[PDB]
Amino acid sequence: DGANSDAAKEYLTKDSFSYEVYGIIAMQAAYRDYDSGDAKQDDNLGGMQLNNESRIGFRGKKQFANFEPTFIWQIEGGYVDPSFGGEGAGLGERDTFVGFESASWGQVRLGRVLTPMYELVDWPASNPGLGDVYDWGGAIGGAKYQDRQSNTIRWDSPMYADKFSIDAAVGAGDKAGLGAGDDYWGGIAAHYKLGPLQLDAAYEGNRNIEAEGQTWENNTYLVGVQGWFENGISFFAQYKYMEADASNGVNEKQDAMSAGLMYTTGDWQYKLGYAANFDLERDGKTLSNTSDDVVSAQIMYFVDPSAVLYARARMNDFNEGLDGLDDAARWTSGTNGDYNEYSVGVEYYF
Amino acid sequence: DGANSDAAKEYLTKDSFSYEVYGIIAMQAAYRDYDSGDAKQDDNLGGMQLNNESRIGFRGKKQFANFEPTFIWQIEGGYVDPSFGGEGAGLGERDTFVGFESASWGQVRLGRVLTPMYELVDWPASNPGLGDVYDWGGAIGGAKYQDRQSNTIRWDSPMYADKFSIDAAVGAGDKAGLGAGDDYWGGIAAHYKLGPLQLDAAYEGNRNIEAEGQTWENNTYLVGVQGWFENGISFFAQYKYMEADASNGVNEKQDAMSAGLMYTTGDWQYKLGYAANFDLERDGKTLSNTSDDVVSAQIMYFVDPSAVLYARARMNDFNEGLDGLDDAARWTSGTNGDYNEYSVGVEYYF
Amino acid sequence: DGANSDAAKEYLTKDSFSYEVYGIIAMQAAYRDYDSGDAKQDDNLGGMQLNNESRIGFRGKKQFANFEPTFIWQIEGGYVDPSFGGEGAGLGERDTFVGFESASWGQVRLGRVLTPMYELVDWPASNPGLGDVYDWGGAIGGAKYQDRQSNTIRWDSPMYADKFSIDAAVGAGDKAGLGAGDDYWGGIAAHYKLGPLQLDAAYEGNRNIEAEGQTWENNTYLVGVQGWFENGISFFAQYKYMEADASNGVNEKQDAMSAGLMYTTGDWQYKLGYAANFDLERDGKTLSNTSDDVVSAQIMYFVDPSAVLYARARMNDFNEGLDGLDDAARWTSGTNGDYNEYSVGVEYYF
Ligand code: NA
Ligand code: NA
Ligand code: NA
Repeated sequence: DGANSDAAKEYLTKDSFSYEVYGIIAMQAAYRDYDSGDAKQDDNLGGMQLNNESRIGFRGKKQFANFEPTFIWQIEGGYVDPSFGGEGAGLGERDTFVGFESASWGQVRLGRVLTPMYELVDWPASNPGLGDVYDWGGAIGGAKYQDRQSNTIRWDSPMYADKFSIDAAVGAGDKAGLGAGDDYWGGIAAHYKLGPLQLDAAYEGNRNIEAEGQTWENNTYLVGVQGWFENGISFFAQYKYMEADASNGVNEKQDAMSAGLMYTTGDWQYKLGYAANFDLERDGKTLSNTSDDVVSAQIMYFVDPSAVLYARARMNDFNEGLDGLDDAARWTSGTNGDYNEYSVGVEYYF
Repeated sequence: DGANSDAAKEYLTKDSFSYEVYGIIAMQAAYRDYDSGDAKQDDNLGGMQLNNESRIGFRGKKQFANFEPTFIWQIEGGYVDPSFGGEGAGLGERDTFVGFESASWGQVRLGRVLTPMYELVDWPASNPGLGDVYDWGGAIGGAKYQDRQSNTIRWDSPMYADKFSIDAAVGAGDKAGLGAGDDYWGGIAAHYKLGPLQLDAAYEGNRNIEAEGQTWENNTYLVGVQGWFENGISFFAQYKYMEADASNGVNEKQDAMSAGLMYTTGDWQYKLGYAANFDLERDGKTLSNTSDDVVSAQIMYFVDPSAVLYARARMNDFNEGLDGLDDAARWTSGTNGDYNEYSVGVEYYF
Repeated sequence: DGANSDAAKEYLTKDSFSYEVYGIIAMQAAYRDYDSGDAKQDDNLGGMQLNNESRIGFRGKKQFANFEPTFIWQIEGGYVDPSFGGEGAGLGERDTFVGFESASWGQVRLGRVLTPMYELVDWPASNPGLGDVYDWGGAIGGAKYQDRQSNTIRWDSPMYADKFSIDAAVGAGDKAGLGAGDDYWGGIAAHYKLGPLQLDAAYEGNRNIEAEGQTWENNTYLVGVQGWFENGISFFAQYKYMEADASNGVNEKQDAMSAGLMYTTGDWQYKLGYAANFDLERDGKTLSNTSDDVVSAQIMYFVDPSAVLYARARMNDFNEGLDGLDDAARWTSGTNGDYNEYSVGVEYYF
């Protein structure tokens, strides 16, 4: 089977010991307390679990004898036993790609990577515990943005004059990737370094998204800032604007923000985070109680140059529900209900 | 996505070459002959298959600069092509955890491990071929015990005065681990070395188990012995008592045993095993023909310090059926039918 | 869990550093244009995708102290993000086995490997892009041959007098491997080296295949040739004959061919390929428009001793449909429809 069978094994010189095995060992003990309005549902979903996000991966680089841009590749396993999920993960569930790189133009990767929008949404703006609201939370129809996506080409510019860099990508959609649709997307992000700050902007457009009996276009825009100061304070903040249009003429808008403050002293780092989705608007009218917010607090200990321990507390207050354009409840991160969470954790890189 | 995104990669020192890749290569060619009472079912289930239980794993230890108890981790793949099952296994399907260790108090592991009761059930008392009866075999409602389980904290004491040790654990249940229930369990085991013998005891309690229209509590108790003598004989034996109670008042009891005899001489080891589940009792009344037994023989050759070859024959006589508390047949290891099996195998550890 | 639990870990000497990690990194950017007769189906299936056939594997060899034939094993992961498929692959999805070897009698492998017939069908005769027609393409009932199959024992003879070798195997079928049937197969292939040519023959017989309300027997025969000349031309050609019989008396025949021509000069290789299935015959009558063909072209650049780049164009014209013996459409590689494809790719071996 395959584009070239096992011809590589049979005929090419094996480039032996030209790989690296790496891993992130990550374990979070997390207790949740739900207030869904059904006591049974609250017992099911709540309680204590262990969220094992450990993963193994493989990567390398090769300078080919007859091609100047260095070849690069990586294959990264999924999380091995996350909470709310069964055990076991395959290779290639996370960032998994091939590509090429040259000083003058940066790097191009083909495969499964983060979109430029998602990379900023995820880090810094989803940490700590903010993701349910700011990563996949939201009430808009269509697809606000992809996150980690297969069938993607992505270019990462170099750092021009030590200050400026661009991330750009296009790819197939979730259905297209299975031969079941013609969804696609593109997007771009930029970063400007500036004394102690960095400025971020990003865009993502998603086309031919099918959902709720309709085809959608999405556009999503974002701005934010980040700073680190010599006194040990650092922070971030962002604003995120989301628009969608359906094939039947319906328009939808919703916006959001996320911010964090952090103080690093000696081997410690304290951190507070807040993020919010505001009420959604459909065809000019606001839908009441379609907003979400989350507050979070964290302390982290630099236990080894290669590792950290952390404790964290957070409160999610989610929206009270909406219908999509087919008269059915639209799934949101709030569908399972309001919940709080206490957790401790460890992360180690080899 | 995740508790900390890719922050570990981006900010921590990579602790390079601080891992080990290991594996157990294991292949059993096994021929089964079924006598289910349906000739078609006998052809399907019987015949020759290759039971590939090979697996790969990853593990290590790290002495963190600011924490005295040594960090330990492991991630172990599932069996790659076992009989009765499709090809392929993910990482984390087997014992997969993080933890910490200190000479004075032993070791604590968090993640996916064997329960203390299951560890003694499995080894020595399931070998060879005794598992259909004594591992997952049985007729009791609820859950007699978990086996390999995610969402588990487990403490392994040291060997106190060279003689005594304890294994203790608690964790979430099979439903809880998916946010679909509030099942949990706890258990403990102890071991006492004593001239040529070791004595074992263990317990497991499972709570909020849903099955058959009811919530169950289970309690399981076990006692056994193991011995090795200078003449090359060794053996084991165990007695296992299982009780369950349902939310509607029904009580169930069933007990069981397993024993093995071995003679080790030069590069060989001969082995006979026997295990049995006795007739089940429900609300004081015995249910006839709800018992199971199995007899097994084996010869094994120490073909290398790192490997063994073996041949094995066994005969399983399973129970004739029972209904659970919803008037539906209750699945047991006997539901598929009586069968015999001849096998040969190899196992290698690197 | 398992034939011998964790006994190997606990009692055998760990044969440390006695393994190899290897991979093939393989990425094909492929654009398809379908002409199915439904424009919607054409958009879904067509478009651009990235077909990531990268995989990781593990292998090794061990000279056991008390057994002369060297022990061999391998475990090979599946493709990590192929087109038309979700992300992620487990270990053991590809050639995964244990075995033994001796210079005087060759090698025996037990596990999951290619059938002797399929190996010749796949390579040389499915490259480049010929597979939809000549690999899994066809209209015959039953199973023309297995491809990569678990539950297989396979013997690879040595090269007798530097000229002659045999590949032979038997194993369980797709249903048998899950305890759901008594299907099996056997097959054999031979190769005769002869100045610049090699002659191939092969056979496969499949028994107790259930499909379309009937039990089938299949027999498949193949002859071909291959040559490499010092001037830089090489080629291959094959003829493949497929017969089937059903339990209700129906007979089916179909034949096929595949050929390729190659010119290798300096760092380049040009390649043209053609393959065809001819009209199928059932109970002596030909069924019109049940044939398939494909033409393909390719250029490949030997970019490094360990790697290649390539570009490729191909045109598949498939059959127009048939019914199986139950009055329902029989699935073929033409069911989705005629399509063309342009692709570029890279392959690297470490
Ligand atoms: Na996605
Ligand atoms: Na379980
Ligand atoms: Na098959």
